[PDB]
Amino acid sequence: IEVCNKAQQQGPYTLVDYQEKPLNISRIQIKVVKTSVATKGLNFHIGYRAVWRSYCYNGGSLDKNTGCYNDLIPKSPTESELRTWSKSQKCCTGPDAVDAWGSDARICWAEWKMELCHTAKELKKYSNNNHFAYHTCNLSWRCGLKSTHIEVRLQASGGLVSMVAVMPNGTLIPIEGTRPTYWTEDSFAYLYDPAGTEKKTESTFLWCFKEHIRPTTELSGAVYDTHYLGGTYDKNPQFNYYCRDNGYYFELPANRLVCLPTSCYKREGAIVNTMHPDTWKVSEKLHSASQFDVNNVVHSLVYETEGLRLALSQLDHRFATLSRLFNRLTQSLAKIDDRLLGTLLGQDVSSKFISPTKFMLSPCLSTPEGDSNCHNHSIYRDGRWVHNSDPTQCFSLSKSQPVDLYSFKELWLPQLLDVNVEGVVADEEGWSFVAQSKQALIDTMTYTKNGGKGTSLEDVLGYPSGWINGKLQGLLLNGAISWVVVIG
Amino acid sequence: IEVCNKAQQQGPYTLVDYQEKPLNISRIQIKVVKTSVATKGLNFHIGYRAVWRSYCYNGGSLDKNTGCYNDLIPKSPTESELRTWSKSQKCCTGPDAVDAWGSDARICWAEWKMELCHTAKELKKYSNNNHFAYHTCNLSWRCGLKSTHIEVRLQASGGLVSMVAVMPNGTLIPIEGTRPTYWTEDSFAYLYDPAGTEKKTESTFLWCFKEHIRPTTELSGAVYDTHYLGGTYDKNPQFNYYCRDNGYYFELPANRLVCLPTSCYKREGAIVNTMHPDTWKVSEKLHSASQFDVNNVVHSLVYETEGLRLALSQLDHRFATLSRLFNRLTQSLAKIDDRLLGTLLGQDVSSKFISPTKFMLSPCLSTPEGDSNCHNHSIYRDGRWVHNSDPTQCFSLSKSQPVDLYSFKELWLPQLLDVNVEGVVADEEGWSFVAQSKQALIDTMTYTKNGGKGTSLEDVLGYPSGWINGKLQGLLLNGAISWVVVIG
Amino acid sequence: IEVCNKAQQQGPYTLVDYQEKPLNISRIQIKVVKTSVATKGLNFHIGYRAVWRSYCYNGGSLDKNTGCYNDLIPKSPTESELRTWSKSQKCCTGPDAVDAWGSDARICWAEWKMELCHTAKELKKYSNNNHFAYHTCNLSWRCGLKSTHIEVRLQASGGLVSMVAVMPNGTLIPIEGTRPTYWTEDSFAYLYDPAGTEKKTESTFLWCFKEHIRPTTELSGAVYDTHYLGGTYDKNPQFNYYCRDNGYYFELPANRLVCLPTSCYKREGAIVNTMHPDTWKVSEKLHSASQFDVNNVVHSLVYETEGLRLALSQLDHRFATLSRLFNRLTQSLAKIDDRLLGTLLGQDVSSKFISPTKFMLSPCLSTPEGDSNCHNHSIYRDGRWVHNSDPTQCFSLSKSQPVDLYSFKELWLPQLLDVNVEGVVADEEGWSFVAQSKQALIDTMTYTKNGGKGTSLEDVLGYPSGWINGKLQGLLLNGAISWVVVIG
Repeated sequence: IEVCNKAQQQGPYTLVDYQEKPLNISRIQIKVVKTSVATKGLNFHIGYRAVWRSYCYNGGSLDKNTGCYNDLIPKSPTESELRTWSKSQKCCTGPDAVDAWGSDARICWAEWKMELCHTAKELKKYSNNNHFAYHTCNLSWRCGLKSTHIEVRLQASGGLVSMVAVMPNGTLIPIEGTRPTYWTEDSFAYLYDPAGTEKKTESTFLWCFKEHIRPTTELSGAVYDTHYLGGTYDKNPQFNYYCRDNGYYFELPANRLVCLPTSCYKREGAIVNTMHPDTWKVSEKLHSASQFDVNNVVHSLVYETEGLRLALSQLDHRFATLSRLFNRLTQSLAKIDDRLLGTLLGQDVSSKFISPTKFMLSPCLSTPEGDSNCHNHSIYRDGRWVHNSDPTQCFSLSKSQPVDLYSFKELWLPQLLDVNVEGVVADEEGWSFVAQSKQALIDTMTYTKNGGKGTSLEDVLGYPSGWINGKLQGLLLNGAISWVVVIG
Repeated sequence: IEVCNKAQQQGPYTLVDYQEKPLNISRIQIKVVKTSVATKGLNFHIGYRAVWRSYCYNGGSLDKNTGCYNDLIPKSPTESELRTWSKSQKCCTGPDAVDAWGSDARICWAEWKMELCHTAKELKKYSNNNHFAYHTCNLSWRCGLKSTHIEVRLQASGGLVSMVAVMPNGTLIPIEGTRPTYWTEDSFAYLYDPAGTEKKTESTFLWCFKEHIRPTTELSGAVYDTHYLGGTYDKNPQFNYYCRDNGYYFELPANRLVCLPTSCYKREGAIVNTMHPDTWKVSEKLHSASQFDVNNVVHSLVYETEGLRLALSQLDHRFATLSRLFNRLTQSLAKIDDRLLGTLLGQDVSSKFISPTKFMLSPCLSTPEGDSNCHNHSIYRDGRWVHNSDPTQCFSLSKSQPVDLYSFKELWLPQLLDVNVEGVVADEEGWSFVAQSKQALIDTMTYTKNGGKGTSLEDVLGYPSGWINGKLQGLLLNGAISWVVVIG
Repeated sequence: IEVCNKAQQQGPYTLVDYQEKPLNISRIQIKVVKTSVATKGLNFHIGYRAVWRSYCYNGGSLDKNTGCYNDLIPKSPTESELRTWSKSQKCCTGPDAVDAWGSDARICWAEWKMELCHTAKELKKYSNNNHFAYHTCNLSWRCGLKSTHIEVRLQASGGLVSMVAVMPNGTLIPIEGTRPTYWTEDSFAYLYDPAGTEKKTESTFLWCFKEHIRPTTELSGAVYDTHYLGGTYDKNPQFNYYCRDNGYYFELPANRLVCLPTSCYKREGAIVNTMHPDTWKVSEKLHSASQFDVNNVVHSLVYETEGLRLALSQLDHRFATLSRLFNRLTQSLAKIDDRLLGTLLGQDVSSKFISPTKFMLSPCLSTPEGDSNCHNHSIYRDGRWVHNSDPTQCFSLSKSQPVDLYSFKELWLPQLLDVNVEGVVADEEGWSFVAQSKQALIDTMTYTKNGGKGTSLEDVLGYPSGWINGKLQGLLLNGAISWVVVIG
């Protein structure tokens, strides 16, 4: 048994996120100039708008013809009058007046354009028609639909390489480039304005490492060196530098803008080494004559070797602490997921834990792929393949993209949806259906009861005494009464 | 709330399998000759068969004695006439004729042997008895039971060390050695034939590394070197080579067949180093006099050190990307599995997440082991220990084997089973019972209803109006009628 | 389909725990003197007790006044008479006699102290009152409440730094320091006695590594060396040693007691290097003049480099075997947990696997925090936020502590609870509610039936024929009978 219930409940705990502890093996630093939109990059680059139209002409009930257009039609232009919106930076609403008619009906039927900016202007959804044989235009010029009230979905703020300038773009679905951020906009037009967007332009050094470029030959089926076969050395060598920044390990070139997300560095070039003035003279002109003194070079190397050794040691220890917790993670999650030990072993089998240390393998084997999820007998839903009752829900299974779980650049877009906001204890779920309906199931077992004997042949059909059969017996008995009506 | 439903559904994604990116730290290559059964190794080594017998003698109803043997008896010989089956390579079916009698009854009762091969011969399951007081032999010589229509279970094709020759064996349950593969066979005999089985015998170089063998002393409680205490050097040293191949890291010996699965190399020996002609002269006769020139040796080493440093850097970065995703994997799977943080911490406790960052520890402690799953009060099934209703299902819990999750050599064998093949949306499961019966539970809650008030004292016993009690009231009332039969 | 059922069930398997395989890169050993309470440290340091009192004076029914104190009051002193309990080492129970009265009532009302030790003395829970207008003292001096019958919860046995001496403390909730172990005690007092507690005091060498301490400057925004800018060397350098022991990687100081759990070493100092007598002369006075001979130093380094290279190789291979099994672990657990790929990618989205290789992302976005789990509309329970029926169960969500999943020092304390002991197949659970009630749900679907047609308008209200309505029809019909009582 041992259902450990709650009396002496402890203090709450939190699993702290991983903090990077880079090894101290770097010896060379460069001079770079970081830039960052990110924080001081709140949202602005172009715009958004929205348009309502409501022109109508109430024909009436005799002249039934009223073919009018009270509709939610977002006429969406682009950066034409944005440099004038930049002088007001708000919602320029056109004619909010309604109920035009006849010749001067160019209020709710005219050009859907923007002239007068208001702070928090909105719509009234004009629909009132009261002019028989005349026109009732109902354009309130809808205003106000922004963001998701917290950031904006479909992208985050980043920079892109543009030879020299850093683009505030990022280019996925909806905007210039295509890039939505903190709070103005959803679509194309004008409502998108400075709220803190700048470029920090710092100056850091970016601890790094170097790599020599030695030409190679491909004689026979091997890879020699094209400097060791002939015995000649290399004049004017070239190196390649790899730098490390926050959670990032990239390759700094001579003069470019290597921007993976949101630092988008560019190099200046100072190169500050800290090994030894005589090991920085050997590893720049590698196999030359030079003037190096051995007595120092064979010293520094010793030093360096020790450091490398120590580095390995730390890694080993860390690797151990990662090789144990994983082994304990496949012994407590292999009891829930059946095909967990039938994925780590390559083959396809199903496990079954009979003992808390002993499991047993049953070979639930494999199936082909390339189908369309509608064929003779099987479909998926959650993980595998057992009975339902045929709603015919094909998906057609189009072609997919790679995601590369380790190196990730993927975000963006809404689907539908509402929020998960605050409180009132009626709102209880977990991860899936099984905690979506945990109260309902408990209610079912408790109230309905497993039903060992209670449901007494009630599951037969839909005619228990049809109610009024008993009622008609009742009426006929009531006549038996009356007593054959007191003896006729 | 926020149940994110589906309107703007994205493109399908796929998690790509891991691609190896070995570090460029190797400097020595050897000359090997790979061999591979694997692909061009389809199935063949010996055989399979199956036998039906049906000799009968219909005594009749008066002479009840009919003790005959229409049975599925697979008489299974071994490699006697296989070299003749290799001249036809098909199912040699014996006498398909039936209904023998009397003296010449040696058709369906005689030696169950194989003579005439047919392409797709099968059985008829002869059972017809029509000869009263005579014999009705019913041997169709059953033919046709092969594989699982996709590969063959119980093994895959590999090679084994046989001094010189590579065995196509692999030796687990059923065959020569014991090794079933692509498609002929299940059991012992003859039906198993060449379908593409060859040995490729390629020639690769297998990037590798070396290790020196220095003798050690055990003075006091330490481990010295038996070359540094006395100050003497080593003449004619010996090295040990470790090579790396596809997902494999093994130790190449002088002249052997080191075959871990399915490449089973063997060495020729060329040794092609790419460090320097003067560092390959120092690391072959280590502490000798030699003729090395310092000016070059202290250069190359510098080079080498840089490379090693760079290697560490890459590893560190990769390790970071593995130390974060794991930390995020124990914060979203610790809400489903209760005893997940009570396994990673050594002790036994149960977690409870009250906040999406805060969890709370309850100490569901430990139990002993060595039981037989039937004792006073607890059993297991899935993970732990709470109420059922006693079917008495002991397992007796025999002794187990180690699997060593990291280094795996384990496969093989069927249990029962059917296939999971194509379509029709009625077939919906996941991983366990909880998606085995997801439609049934939803149907239960919807149709049956939680039952707050509906089940009105119906769960009492099995006698609602016994139906005909109302019916008998009805009959007696019908007599009240007749009207006491119109006033007698 | 393919529900792989069980006919040919294999041998049971066990996932073996991780065994450490440290790399052979160490070259320096120290001389330490380990100590260990741990095994030969069974429990003892001070004590435990418990006290019952039962003095009463039965007034009766007329003189209702009986204000007496039969109570479970554990009067808990501390180490006063423990040095006398160390001469008997058992439960010293006071006066077990009861039923005192009048002036000589100092038996069950007097000082609750300990005088006479008995082997397995217990309580009788005296409550019998029989003396009207006299006193009935009922003190049995309760004895016997120890441990949890297996170890003692709230701590394990460890040592703490006390300048020189090793404390058997560990200091969490209940005892000297505060530290409970194998079996005597729960609370403060006397019952806690030697059962095998000693200190082994071994002598090991603890393979280790060194680190040089080079001063650094902070000119501009870089980190130079304060020995390379001026070109001067360092006299009398100082090193820092990092040692590795069982699953532990710590830093050994000059003369201290660095005790992380339960070895609590302290250093003696011998330093036994195995590199070369001339590389141990270069790396002690680093940039000095010395007397080193180059011809040997440039040899040993080569050797060392090879070793380091080989070490990296092994790590790489191991890292590969950890980078694959993880990738296969997020492709079979992402089908159960919805927000598993919406945690590894940083952003918040919900996955949906339509194909066994293809998944689809729906953006279930984020919520704020800092709440008290009772606000307008949402609460948690297991993982997320959907409907319940309002029990008002606020938690108030106090502040939490960090746990640092990798480096763990955290244990201790009970809550409630019972044991999970032996057998009888009625006891079946898994990890949560979903296997807490797996038999009940199956019983529900089977017995109650999904209810397509059976529940025939029975879910209306609580009045089916109110039973006796049919009964009263019956009585009135019985009068119709009697036959209007045989024609009046």
